Amino acid sequence: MENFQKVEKIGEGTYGVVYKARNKLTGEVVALKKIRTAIREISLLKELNHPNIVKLLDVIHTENKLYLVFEFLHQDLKKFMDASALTGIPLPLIKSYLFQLLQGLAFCHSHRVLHRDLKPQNLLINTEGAIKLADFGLARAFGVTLWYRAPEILLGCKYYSTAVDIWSLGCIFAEMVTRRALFPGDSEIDQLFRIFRTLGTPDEVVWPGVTSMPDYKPSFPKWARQDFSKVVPPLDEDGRSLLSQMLHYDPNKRISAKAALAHPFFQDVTKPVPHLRL
Ligand SMILES: CCn1cnc2c(Nc3cccc(Cl)c3)nc(N[C@@H]3CCCC[C@@H]3N)nc21
Repeated sequence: MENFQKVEKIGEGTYGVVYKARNKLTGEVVALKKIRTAIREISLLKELNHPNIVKLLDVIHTENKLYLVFEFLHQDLKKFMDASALTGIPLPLIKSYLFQLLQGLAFCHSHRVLHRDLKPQNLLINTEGAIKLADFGLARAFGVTLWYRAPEILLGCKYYSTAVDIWSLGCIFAEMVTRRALFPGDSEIDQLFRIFRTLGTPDEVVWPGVTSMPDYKPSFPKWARQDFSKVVPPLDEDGRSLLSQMLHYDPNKRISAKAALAHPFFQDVTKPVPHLRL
């Protein structure tokens, strides 16, 4: 830690406190995360290299405490969404952000790395219009907002697939468009029933095997499904189609990141500049 200076606290991440730090030998400004089997597997994440993934620079194990050194970005998507809530993020920028996030997820999924806990606070942005995913692979290597959790997680499935990340990103997409969280649960059951009240209570027809899930209860409220045009207005039918595919209940059938990239919603994608106030 004497290898850094002006070490300054940004705030709480998922696994510990994130600091902004300046490296001694290089003058590099980095993000240093102090975390409250895992060493080798986190170390392997130093090999991931993609424009839409926050680079993991170094892993430091000292005094039985783990420090992860990452590339530094200046803002998260939560802050940007809050700053933009008056006016809304323009559609072309939502589109660009979604496209980029999908490309990051396509890459990680193709290397068998899941996120498992995507949320606007782990999506980081810069002045050039890039958005990047922070924390891939940490949940598996290591072994609180529920708002983005997939229904198979809430129903107690033990085996996690890449579909959980698509669900979370769909929730984020909806939130960028409406300005409000899609399923802001206050408890695990409230999270599940908010999903249920919007998308309808799942059944064997739309989700084979759901009623044998660990936490499934045959006494679960039987709500009808609502229309997407009620859920994410005034999003156009391309965007509503893609979101419907990202929020399919059956994880085997939820759209993949690769397939989502091909959706007609992205035919006119561009890369706008955000106006960031730093
Ligand atoms: C470890 C990867 N990593 C790289 N750059 C960051 C980073 N930059 C940042 C700097 C100023 C304001 C904001 Cl909003 C974010 N912030 C976080 N995490 C924060 C945890 C506290 C709340 C804000 C952020 N979510 N991690 C970063």
